[PDB]
Amino acid sequence: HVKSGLQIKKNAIIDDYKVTSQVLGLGINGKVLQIFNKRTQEKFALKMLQDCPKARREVELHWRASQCPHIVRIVDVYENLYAGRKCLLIVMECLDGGELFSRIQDAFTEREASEIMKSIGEAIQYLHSINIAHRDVKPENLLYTSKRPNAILKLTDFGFAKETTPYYVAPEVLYDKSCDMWSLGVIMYILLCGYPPFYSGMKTRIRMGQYEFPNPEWSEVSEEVKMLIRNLLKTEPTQRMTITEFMNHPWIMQSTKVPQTPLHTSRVLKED
Ligand SMILES: O=C1NCC2(CCNCC2)c2[nH]c(-c3ccnc(-c4ccc5c(c4)OCO5)n3)cc21
Repeated sequence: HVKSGLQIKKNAIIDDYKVTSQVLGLGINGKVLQIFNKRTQEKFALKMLQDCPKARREVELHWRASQCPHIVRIVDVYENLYAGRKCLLIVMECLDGGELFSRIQDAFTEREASEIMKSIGEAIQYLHSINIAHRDVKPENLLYTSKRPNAILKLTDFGFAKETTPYYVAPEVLYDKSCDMWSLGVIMYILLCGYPPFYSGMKTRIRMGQYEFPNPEWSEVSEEVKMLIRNLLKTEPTQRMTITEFMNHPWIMQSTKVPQTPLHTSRVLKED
């Protein structure tokens, strides 16, 4: 009930880790390069930011969200001089299980889709409960821990993350959060059929809310699931479902009762 604060080291990371050049990705702040712990031989990944009140916010918001099982753990944060300017080196747990849809791409059922959505939801539920929005919940930022079947799906990259701030008093007497709820709707839409609900012109279709549940990809999918997507992909954010309501929806709470109906998502993804 009282977790430690960010220790934030000052000594060189070259002392503790052997920094290689095997890049795991790029993105919103800087590339992620793999390192190795010199004591043991464990992997870990290194994200590299330059020190400036903004990247120093990311490390702070990530550290709070890190206590959640479905968010990448940051193992240590270093403050070093790279080249000749202040930098924040974030050391995170290794996630070599691939991206969410990279796994799916090689049966896959609605139940499996339901279970995945609960994991992503638990990360968002924790973020919102402590007043944090992710603002960039996309397929690329959702990575598995290992290749083993049973690995935990974790949310990553807090670069766009921002803080959102009697017994009878109302909540408004005390909307970046809704942004994430749209995202879950997109992720859930792609999880069920294998393609996104909007593509190309496209900018207009996203504003209008013009999408379909076409056959054959949605033929087997229930109206209960379609209506859940409708209430996540609303044009008006205040008309949109909240994370507490999402986690209390029967399709998410009882992932086990959801039938093992086969989806096209594996085959559809396979064709680029
Ligand atoms: O902050 C991050 N921003 C963006 C990405 C995810 C979207 N694609 C570009 C990199 C990212 N990925 C990671 C990350 C965190 C922990 N582990 C790994 C990782 C480790 C080994 C891997 C791997 C990913 O994929 C290949 O083998 N990546 C952090 C970030």
